[PDB]
Amino acid sequence: PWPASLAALALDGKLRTDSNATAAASTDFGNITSALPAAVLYPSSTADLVALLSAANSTPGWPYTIAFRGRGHSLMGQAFAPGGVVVNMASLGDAAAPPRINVSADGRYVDAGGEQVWIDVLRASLARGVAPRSWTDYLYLTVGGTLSNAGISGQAFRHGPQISNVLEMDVITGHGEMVTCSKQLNADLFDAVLGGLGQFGVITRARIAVEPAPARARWVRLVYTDFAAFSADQERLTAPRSFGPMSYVEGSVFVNQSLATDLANTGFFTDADVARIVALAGERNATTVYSIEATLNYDNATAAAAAVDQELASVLGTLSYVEGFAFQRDVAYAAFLDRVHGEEVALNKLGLWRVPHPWLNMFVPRSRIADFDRGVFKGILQGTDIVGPLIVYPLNKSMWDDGMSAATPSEDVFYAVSLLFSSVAPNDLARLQEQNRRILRFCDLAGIQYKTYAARHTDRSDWVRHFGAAKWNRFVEMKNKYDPKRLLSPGQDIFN
Ligand SMILES: *Cc1cc2c(cc1C)nc1c(=O)[nH]c(=O)nc-1n2C[C@H](O)[C@H](O)[C@H](O)COP(=O)(O)OP(=O)(O)OC[C@H]1O[C@@H](n2cnc3c(N)ncnc32)[C@H](O)[C@@H]1O
Ligand SMILES: *[C@@H]1O[C@H](CO)[C@@H](O[C@@H]2O[C@H](CO)[C@@H](O)[C@H](O)[C@H]2NC(C)=O)[C@H](O)[C@H]1NC(C)=O
Ligand SMILES: *[C@@H]1O[C@H](CO)[C@@H](O[C@@H]2O[C@H](CO)[C@@H](O)[C@H](O)[C@H]2NC(C)=O)[C@H](O)[C@H]1NC(C)=O
Ligand SMILES: *[C@@H]1O[C@H](CO)[C@@H](O[C@H]2O[C@H](CO)[C@@H](O)[C@H](O)[C@H]2NC(C)=O)[C@H](O)[C@H]1NC(C)=O
Ligand SMILES: O=C(NCc1ccccc1)Nc1ccnc(Cl)c1
Ligand SMILES: *[C@@H]1O[C@H](CO)[C@@H](O)[C@H](O)[C@H]1NC(C)=O
Ligand SMILES: *[C@@H]1O[C@H](CO)[C@@H](O)[C@H](O)[C@H]1NC(C)=O
Repeated sequence: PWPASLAALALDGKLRTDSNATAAASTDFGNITSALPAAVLYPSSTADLVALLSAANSTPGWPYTIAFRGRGHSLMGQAFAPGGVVVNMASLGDAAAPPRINVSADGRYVDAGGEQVWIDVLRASLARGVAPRSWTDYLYLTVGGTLSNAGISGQAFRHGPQISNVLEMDVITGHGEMVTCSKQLNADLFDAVLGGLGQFGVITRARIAVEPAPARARWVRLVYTDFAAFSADQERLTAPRSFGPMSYVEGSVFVNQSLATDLANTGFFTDADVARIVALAGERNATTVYSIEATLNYDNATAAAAAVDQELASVLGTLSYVEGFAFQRDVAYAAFLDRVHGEEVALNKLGLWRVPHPWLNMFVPRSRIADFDRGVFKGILQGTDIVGPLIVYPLNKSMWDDGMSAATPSEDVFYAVSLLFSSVAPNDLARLQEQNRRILRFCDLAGIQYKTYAARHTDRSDWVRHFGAAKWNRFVEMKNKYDPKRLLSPGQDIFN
């Protein structure tokens, strides 16, 4: 027997089973794994979400797991619902009204539907002279999707990840109950969902903190051949003083074998800059080159430009990058934030976007980053042609709420390490997948206590180690409270 509200979804054509629908919801950005769902739900309102979830909760024996597809940027099927129901979240935003993104009247925050993509949140915020303070490097991800992970970029060191910049949320638990939560109301759900990997319920609305939107960003890259100086400077730039003037701090690693190509692919360096850096590398006989990428946000004020030069000159004076290897660009704030979009378009038309992405994303404690550099950047990755950026930058644990579901290393400072390998060559995927296992194995043997990010584990012991025994028990307690039937986001392979 089908509940009335559930059948209604079928009648209205919102609950589809056609091969076209199931196929679209069976693959993701990873392009590595696939799983066809039994049906796809195209909700037009959050009421449709309650119907499905309420049905599953009241219907004994309900065999359909449910996933919430944001934009499917998951790497290993975390958004799939094998033989179940995949909710096409984007459908919640088809209606030209009511709006799915509303900047508060006081301009202190912006309400965004969970299905909304950050690029749109940005545009709707800029319209009101404000903007979220913590981003992701790529803006075509959903609010609910990044919040179910953490949401990190070069601003997280001072504003924390996106999950640390949410005032409250509307969540529909695995029981089918609509619940508004925050640090004051239903905090137990609020904390569980943030970094919760879609295990406790679906986020239909997230209240995102905003700050006055800067007009431009002074964009700089500093080059190093010495990892010690590179990491020391990234830490100096992101160390609590209150923080330094930098609005964003990230870093890149360039292996010597493909130095010129990767430097050119940054879209930042000119061929003249590339030549200088390649020469520098040879002079120092470096097998790896490092680049700090940082920005200084600022407004159109008449003195802004001059003030920026002085602030930047001052900050750079505290650093140790190779003399004369500071490279500057100055762009509109939005242009910087959406800087990766241009890369996607190019790669896609070139047929290099819709390919396997055996990406390795992890958090490495500061005390072992130098060891990671030696074993990975100067070790495992040496002797290979790298297509895709190798991103490395420090984060401050103080800006992360351990009470939430997201797991992080125990040290005060840890690095986000993102090796965005693209299986561009024919069937080069197997090598890359093996390489990532080798990197993780290297870390396990060196005793490096890392945390993976946006990655799913297929073994319970791994998820327990990921969260930590105590934090795991907490995760289970919340799972038993918000999704006892273990139906939500089975693709994470935590309870499925
Ligand atoms: C493809 C990609 C991803 C990416 C990135 C660049 C690219 C090209 N750059 C990132 C960055 O700089 N920083 C960062 O923190 N993440 C970055 N990502 C990774 C991205 O955060 C994850 O892919 C994330 O999953 C969000 O992507 P998306 O919005 O597309 O979500 P999904 O893949 O479809 O789903 C992820 C899991 O979350 C659950 N889910 C999704 N929406 C909801 C809601 N609204 N409520 C509760 N759960 C939700 C799914 O069920 C799934 O388990
Ligand atoms: C954005 O603000 C609008 C107010 O204009 C909200 O619209 C209301 O939404 C509820 C439920 O979603 C409806 O019952 C009302 O009829 C809507 N009123 C209007 C004016 O259309 C909308 O919910 C808000 N969305 C966000 C971002 O939370
Ligand atoms: C960095 O990689 C370059 C290759 O791009 C190495 O240079 C090559 O060295 C071999 C051995 O002498 C020559 O046969 C090639 O012609 C060189 N490539 C060119 C044309 O530049 C370089 O040795 C590597 N540096 C380090 C420290 O590993
Ligand atoms: C330039 O850098 C390379 C790589 O770091 C140095 O390493 C080479 O010499 C080492 C000493 O015998 C060998 O153990 C390495 O295998 C060899 N590099 C490889 C893998 O070919 C090299 O000594 C440096 N140049 C010098 C001598 O200053
Ligand atoms: O994709 C990222 N940057 C995309 C990018 C940045 C700069 C140049 C080119 C691509 N970063 C990132 C971080 C954490 N998790 C994931 Cl899955 C990805
Ligand atoms: C990977 O992408 C290609 C090209 O779109 C597609 O043909 C293939 O089915 C995808 N495989 C997976 C596992 O998604
Ligand atoms: C910054 O200046 C540019 C050009 O003068 C203008 O288009 C933009 O709207 C300004 N930013 C603000 C305050 O919106």
